[PDB]
Amino acid sequence: SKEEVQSQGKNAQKILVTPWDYRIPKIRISTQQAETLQDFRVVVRIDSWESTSVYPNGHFVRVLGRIGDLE
RNA sequence: UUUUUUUUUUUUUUUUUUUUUUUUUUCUCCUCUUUUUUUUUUUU
Repeated sequence: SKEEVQSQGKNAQKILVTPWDYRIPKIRISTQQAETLQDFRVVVRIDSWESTSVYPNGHFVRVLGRIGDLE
């Protein structure tokens, strides 16, 4: 959310993402558009689970629809 | 009744070349609660 992105900096490489089913952990990915996609569902993938992190790594894949409209 | 003389616009042209997007950082990060997980069946 915004008030916790304006504090990430404004060129915040690393970011944390919240999945949609409770069965999945959170994923560590690096992007540079977080401050203009805060009203959209997105898609990510997974490349490697690393042990010096508590989370698994990923990378953005493609955009999805908008949170609020049926589509 | 007032003669004679005091030069002028720098000279030159017939020289070789075998490279190549960019370029250089920012850390670890507590996801709250009825559950085992339901399940045949038929009309698309």
